[PDB]
Amino acid sequence: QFEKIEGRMIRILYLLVKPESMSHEQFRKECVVHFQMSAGMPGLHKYEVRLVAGNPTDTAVPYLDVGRIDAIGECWFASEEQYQVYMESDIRKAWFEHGKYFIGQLKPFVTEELV
Amino acid sequence: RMIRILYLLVKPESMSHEQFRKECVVHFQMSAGMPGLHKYEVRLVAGNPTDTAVPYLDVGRIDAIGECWFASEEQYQVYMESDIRKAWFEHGKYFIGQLKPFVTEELV
Ligand SMILES: C[C@]1(CC(=O)O)C=CC(=O)O1
Ligand SMILES: C[C@]1(CC(=O)O)C=CC(=O)O1
Ligand SMILES: C[C@]1(CC(=O)O)C=CC(=O)O1
Repeated sequence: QFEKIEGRMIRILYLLVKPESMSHEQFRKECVVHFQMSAGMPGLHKYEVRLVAGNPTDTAVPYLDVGRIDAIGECWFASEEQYQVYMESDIRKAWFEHGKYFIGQLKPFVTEELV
Repeated sequence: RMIRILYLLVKPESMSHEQFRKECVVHFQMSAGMPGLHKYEVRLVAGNPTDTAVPYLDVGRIDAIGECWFASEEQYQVYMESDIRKAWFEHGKYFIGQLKPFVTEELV
C-alpha cells in the first residue's frame, strides 16, 4: 500500500549519456557520487540511478534505435508543493552542477501512472 | 539480486493516442500472476520538458515506458518458457509499434 501511493507520485525518468571523453570507469563512480548527493535533497521522496548493462535488439516488435544510453535516472516527488521546494532549492542547483560534470546529454520524461 | 528491464514504447501509426492508453491498461491487467514475473509497470509519457540544465537529448516521441522485474535468473527463464507469457507478447505486438529494451544494473 505504501508502494502503491509511491507509484502514483510525480515521477520523472531520465536517460543519461556520459560525456564523450569520460571513461566508463569514471562514469560509474560519478553515478554513485550523484546518488550519495541525493540524500536529504529538499522536496525529493526518492532517487534511483542504474547503468544500462544490456541492449538486446531482437525485439518481437520493430526495434527502436535511440543510440547509446549509459544510465537511467528517476526522481519521485510526493506532491506539487514538494516538487516546488525541490525546483526552488539551492541544493538542487548544486546537484545539477555535479550533473553537468558527468552527464553529457539528458532526456527527461514526465510520466503518468495509468492504474 | 533483481533483474530489471526498462522499455521505451512507441504506439503503432494505425492507433490513436487514446486507443494506445486503453491497450496499456489492458496490458497491465493481463500481466497479473504472470509466471516468473515479479512486477510489471506501464506509464504514459505525459511531459517532454526540453528546458534541461545539461544538454537536451532528442530520442523522438516516446509514448510509454514499461518495466519488468524478475527475482532471479531462474524466474526469468520460467517467464521466457511460459505459454501465457507468449500470448501476452502477442498483445504487445498489437499495441507496440516500436520498442527499445534496456537491461539495467544496480549501482547502490
Ligand atoms: C535529477 C537529475 C539531476 C541532474 O541531472 O544533475 C537529472 C538526472 C539525474 O539523474 O539527476
Ligand atoms: C525536467 C527537469 C526536472 C529536474 O529539475 O529534475 C528540469 C530540468 C532538468 O534538467 O530536468
Ligand atoms: C515486457 C513487454 C512485453 C511485451 O512485449 O508485450 C515489453 C514491453 C512491454 O511493455 O511489455
